[PDB]
Formats: sequence, structure tokens, C-alpha cells
Amino acid sequence: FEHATTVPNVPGIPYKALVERAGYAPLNLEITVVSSELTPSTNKEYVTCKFHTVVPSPQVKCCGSLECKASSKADYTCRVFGGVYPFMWGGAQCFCDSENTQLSEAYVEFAPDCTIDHAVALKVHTAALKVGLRIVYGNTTARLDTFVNGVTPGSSRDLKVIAGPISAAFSPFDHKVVIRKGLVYNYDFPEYGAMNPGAFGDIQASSLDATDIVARTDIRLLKPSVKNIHVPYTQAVSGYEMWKNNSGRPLQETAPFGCKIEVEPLRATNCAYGHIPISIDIPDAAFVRSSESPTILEVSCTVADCIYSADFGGSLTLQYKANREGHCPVHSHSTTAVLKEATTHVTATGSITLHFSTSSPQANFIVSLCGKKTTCNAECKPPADHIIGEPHKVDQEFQAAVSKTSWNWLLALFGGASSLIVVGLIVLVCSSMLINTRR
Amino acid sequence: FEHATTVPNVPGIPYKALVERAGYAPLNLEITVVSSELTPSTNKEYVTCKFHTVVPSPQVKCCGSLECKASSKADYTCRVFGGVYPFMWGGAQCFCDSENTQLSEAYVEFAPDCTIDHAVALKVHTAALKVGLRIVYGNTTARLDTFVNGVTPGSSRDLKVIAGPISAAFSPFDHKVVIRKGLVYNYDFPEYGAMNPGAFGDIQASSLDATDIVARTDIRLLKPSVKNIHVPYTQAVSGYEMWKNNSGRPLQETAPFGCKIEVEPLRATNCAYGHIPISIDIPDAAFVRSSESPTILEVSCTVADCIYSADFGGSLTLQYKANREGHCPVHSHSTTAVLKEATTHVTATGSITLHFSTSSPQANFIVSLCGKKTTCNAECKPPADHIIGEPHKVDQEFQAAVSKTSWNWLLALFGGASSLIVVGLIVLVCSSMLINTRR
Repeated sequence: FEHATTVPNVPGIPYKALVERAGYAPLNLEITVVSSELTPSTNKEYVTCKFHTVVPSPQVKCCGSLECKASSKADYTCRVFGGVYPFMWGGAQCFCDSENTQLSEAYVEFAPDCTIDHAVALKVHTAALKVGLRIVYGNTTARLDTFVNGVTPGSSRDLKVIAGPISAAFSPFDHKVVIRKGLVYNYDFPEYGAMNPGAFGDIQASSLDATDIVARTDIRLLKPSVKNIHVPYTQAVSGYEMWKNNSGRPLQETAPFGCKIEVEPLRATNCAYGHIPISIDIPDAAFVRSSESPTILEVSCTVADCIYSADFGGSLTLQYKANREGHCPVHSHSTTAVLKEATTHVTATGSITLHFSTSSPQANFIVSLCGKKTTCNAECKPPADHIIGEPHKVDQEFQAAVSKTSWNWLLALFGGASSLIVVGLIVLVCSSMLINTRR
Repeated sequence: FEHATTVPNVPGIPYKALVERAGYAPLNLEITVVSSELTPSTNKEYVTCKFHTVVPSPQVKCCGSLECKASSKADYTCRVFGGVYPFMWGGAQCFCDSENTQLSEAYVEFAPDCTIDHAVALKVHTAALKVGLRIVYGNTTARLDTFVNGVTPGSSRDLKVIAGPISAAFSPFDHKVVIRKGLVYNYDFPEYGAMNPGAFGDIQASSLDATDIVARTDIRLLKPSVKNIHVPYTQAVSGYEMWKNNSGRPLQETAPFGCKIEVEPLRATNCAYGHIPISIDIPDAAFVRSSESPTILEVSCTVADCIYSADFGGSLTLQYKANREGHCPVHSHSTTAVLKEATTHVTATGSITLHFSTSSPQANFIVSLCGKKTTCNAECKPPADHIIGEPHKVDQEFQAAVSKTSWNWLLALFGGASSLIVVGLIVLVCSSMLINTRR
């Protein structure tokens, strides 16, 4: 027996519904979203870190001329200079004080520590949502995990559930996302090869040990100006460091809907937004024919004091008359009221005290015991506390979130003018009839 | 000096342009798109192949009772059957032929040969274009590889190139692709977990060696009937096999715009479509002032036979007066006329033959030698040959393919009506004023 519902996507808040197969006693259905992770499609474009500026030992052609070669080393740097007359520790290193050409060579690799202190730049796309569900039906509880797409099923030995697609699409991640040690930053990283020196991604590679590093650090060599041999050079500051200093706040503190961002794989857990449509085919063994569960002859509702709040602040009493002692389910058929208890033992005749929560100023909601209806009418005061450590269990509507007294006043002041204009039109018509008759 | 052009994206076709510096001799420029590689971004959803339906050895309780345990094997299935009293080779493999509970167990895994014959399912995202360019300017040539985005430059010792963005974006891949042994199919596949028996991806896993194999092959056990012990079962055919039989032709044979679909990594090579804006900053040493190169005094153009075929089916001669021997460049300043040669040695007095191609029935193109211009006017015949194994080097422009004769006839036929209606309006005005005077 297939039942379709729209469970609100709010972790930790059970949603209760009543399935009513025609020939069978009603059954209670409690659906709880235990966990939900939204994971996007991700693909590594490259990784980056602080370059180590490696400067090979110089070579000198003592009485000739060298020619700069071409190398694929990340930002390979080469420059030839004229007479240098370098001093090594002895006091001379070349005769031919003129025509003493020198070559200065330099490039950039990954620093040894970059194996862990590195960032990975990954582009994302549409994210599928995966939900962990605990479902309790009647007296049986089952747990399931499913993809909320409207096609992917899940099964637990007899339970058979299809969820999705999500009513509203949403992803907390930007098209471009940067990961560093588990901190997520939605920084717009530069494109592969679009490397600007002094900014994030000044060097790039497809892996930490990869040999095809591409670098552009804006490195320029200088003519050696001191007698002793060494190679002067300047270089833009490590753009990796600049991004580190100016990183802003990580996404773990910026994602809306309070979703905890985790890595490996990058994913958002408990991301509470919208509703998911769920169809459940309950196995036929759970239902029981109406002759066995005790039907109730009549029920009357008396509501005590109530306050509309997130906690179960309202209470009521049901006077019931039944035909056998049993375990009837109890439900609220209104959208703006939910019950703490879903199933109570019932005797031949008695009263049951039950607790509930609502969100409207007045409770005007239909309770149902074993399918028999009763319109509970009551009046809930505004709450006392300002702040609770528990989320609201019911959405706030408009057509019901207006007090009947306020409704009466509003209707009176809106209908007075309507009655007046009706009377004015009536008087005009009567005057027209009189003037027509008496012309 | 930065010069910007719009090279047509047609691999193998040189494009000739002329850099005209303000005060310096003109210099020839030639751009060749040696190769192009549009490569998308891929993520491995899963890999699928023929499943192997492994049936573990059955277990029999003599006349007790077993129970079916949950497992995690792919499409794990278990059933319990009653009295069996099986036979193996003695004829009684259990005493007490009552409640002879027999457990049947079955699941699937990857066949041993799936390590080679297997399809990887990919989702592709926005694809970046990379091109290898050979550029020769004046006498000096260079090759480089650049990414067509408008930001990433290419550097070759003196050449600074800016490529992109693409004029008209295009990706031959659909949203979902399947790779098998280098054959590419743009066939959408069910998402992870969404197994359908008898259809593609009926068995899925993240890798060939992954133990987290998930499957839904719709395998059902049957009660054994013949007294010899054996477990019967029935199962839908391998959806992988069904997709292989009806795969259709691969993309390497149906990709539009005529490009080679390549794998490892997936990419499309040499796909001609649209245009690339390219800016070249020519190094200042390549230029020379016009005082060095000879400047010709007068040049005139006599067009020979011309045919607007796709090849160099046209010839002409330039008679020139010049001041000194040199190596003047030659260019065509029209978008419907290209020249086989771009430079020539020039004497003081004489004439030179040259070759050219066009596509309009007329030639009305401006040749130039060492900067000074000269019109060439001609009528070209339709090509005698029907088919050539060369692409058209130019494109027929909007209403530029109207012949002179057609232009004359069309203007005459419209001008007749124009003059007629003008005469009618003039005669009406004259009649009106004549009557008004004599009214």
C-alpha cells in the first residue's frame, strides 16, 4: 500500500502522518530525518602551496661565452652577463678578467612541507542530496538511506521508499571552491594556466609529486655587483601566503541553513531547507482489518490552557467511548498542530490526557482517534520565554495565524463599508425608480 | 607593439596578416593553428561490466531450521525453503526428512575479465579549449601552446600571445558520456544507485577492486524440485550486454564539426568552429623603419584568368617601380581574397607574377606592396571542377557574391519603379498646385 507524503527537511524533528487503508484500521506513521548530506560533483583542477625558490649553482665560461638554454622547469629563469671576475675562497676563480661570461639559472619547486600545508582548488557542479531516514510505522521501526531524486529506491527487507526530487534546489558551495586542511573557502581561484604572480595560484600542478609544475612568479635576475660569486635575484611574494593572510572567514561559518561542512569528500551534512516528497509502500502485513482494532463510538475534546510555541506547550483531554480495549493511534489532521503521543492504550470508556504543540494563536484543529474526528476549539496565549534551545516543530501559516477575535474585528470594519455601499446603490436604484415613475 | 587579429578557427589553414606600424616598414605575419584540443572536466561516477552471479555453496540443516541473515553483497538475496531431503552421491545427505530447512544464497560480483572490458561512466562539465600555434613573423618563426580564454598568455622568448575567449562556445559531448575501450558514447546513464535490471549500469561500483559493490539485478531464488541437491535461480539478462548490443555508433563517427574524439584523457582534437581573437605583442627588434626597406614608387595590377575555386585558382601580375632591391612583403587587404605568397624579392624595375584565391565571381580586392595600395578588379568564372580535397580558404560574405551584372540589373529594375512613383507624386503635386491657382 503506497502512501505519499511531503516531509519537511528538518533534521531531528519527527513528522507524523496517518495512513488510512479503507478496509483496515488506521496505522500511525512517524518519519524522522536522522541525517542528510548534500555532496556536489567535484573535480580537482590543481593544487598549490608556497614555492621553494631553488637556485642552481652558477656556471662560468672562463674565457668564452655561454648561451642560455631552454628548460620546461617551472618558471625556468636564465640570464647571461659579461665580465664578472668572481672570487671563490682562494682569491680568484677565473683568469681572462675580461670576456668572463656567466650564466645565472633559477626555477621554483614545491617546498618539502607543502605535502600537507597545501590548498586544493576544485570546481563544483550540481549536488545530489542523500538522506538517512528512521521510519516508525505502527509498532515497527526501520532505518534507511536513500537518494532524494524521485527514482532511486531504498529497501529494508520489506520497506520500500522513494524520495524526491527536492522541492527547491540549493547548494551552499560557489562554482569555485578552495580546500585547505579542511577549511572550505568559496574563493574564485584563477584558471589553470591563468597564473598571476603575487596572487593565489602563482604556481600550479596536478599533484604534489608531479613533475609538470607550471609556474609564473615574476622572477628577474640581476647583474652580480659584488666581487664574490653569488646570484642576486628578486621575486614576487608567495601568492599562496597572500591568500592565506587575506582568506576571510571559512565556509564552516558562512554556509546558510546551518549546514556543517566536512571534507573527504567535500559535503554538507544536516542542511535543513525545503521539503522532500516521499512515497512509501507499506507492506501488507502491518495493516490489520478494522474488526480487530477497537472502533470508538464517539469522542469529545476539551482543551486546557495552551501557548503557541516550539515546545509542546498545549494540553487537551479526550472523552472516548470504545468497544474493546486496544492500542488506537492518535493523529492531528491539521497542518498547524502536532501531537507528542501517537498511540495510546484505550479502554471501553474513559478519558485520555495528551500533550501537543501548535503555532497559531488559537487552536482550531481536528484531532482524530482511530479515524473518528473531533473539532477541538481553544485559545492559546503568547509564550512567556523569548528564546528556546529547540527549533519550531510546525511551520507558521497566514490563513490560520490570526486570532478569531481579531478576525471578527477586521471583518466588521471591512463589512461595514461594503454594507454601506450596498445601501447606497439600493438608495440610488430606489430613487431612479421613483423619478421614473413620477415623471 | 601589440597587434590584434581574429583568426578563423580552421586547423591547418595559415592566416596571413600585415602589421602596419606607424613609422616603420610593414612586416608580414602568419598564424597557423597547428592543433587544437577542447578538453572537458570529468568525474568518474562508476564503472560497470558483466556481473558474475556467484552462488555460494548451499547449507542444509538436517531437520532443524535456519534463518536468513542480512549481508551487504551486491543485490544480496536469501530465501528459505521447507522439506527437501536432498541427494548428493550416497542418496541421503540428511536424516529426519522433516522441516529440512534449506538456505539459498546468491549475489553478484565482477567477472574476472572485467579488468579490461569495462565502461566508465562520466559527467562532463564546461570544456576549455587549448590550441598549439605556429606563428612566423617576417623571417622569424615560433611555436607555442596557449589556452583560449583571453587571460592565459603564452611566452616564447620574445612572443607574448593572448588567446580567446572562444567566439561561439560549443561542446560535442552531451551531459553524460560512456567510455569503453576508447569508444565514446554520449548516452545518458542512470544515476548512482538507480539500478534497473536488464539495463545499463545494472551493476555499479566505484572501482574494479572496490568492495562496496552495489547492484540490483532482480535475482530471485526458486524452490528446488528434483531430489538432487542444486540451487536453481533466474535473473534478468546483463543490462551491460543489452547496451553493448544496441549501443549505436560511437562519437568518433558522429561528432559534428569533424574532430577526432580521443581518450586518456577524454578530449576533442582539431575541431574547426568559430573564431579566436588573438593579440600579438611583436618584439620591437623585428620591426625596421621604412627608410631601410625599399619603398616602391608606383605599382599597377593586371589580373589574369581567375576562378573562384576553393584553391589558388587565380593569378595576377604587378608591375612595380621601386628604389632599391629588397624583400618587400605582399598582402591582400580584403576578406574575400588571400594570397599564396606573402613576400617577394623586388628589383628596381620590373613585374612579378603572384597567385591568389577567391570565392566571389568578381575580384575587387586591394593588393599592397611595401605598404602602398593598388586595386585589382576582375570577374572570375565558376570552377570547372566539382570537388576538391581542400577546404575553402575564405568565406563568402553577405551579399558580396552578387555579380556586377546582377547589381546593374537589380538597380535598374528598382530604379524604374522608383522613378515611376517619383514621377507620379510630382505630377500629383503639379496638378494640385495648378488647380489651386486656377480654383
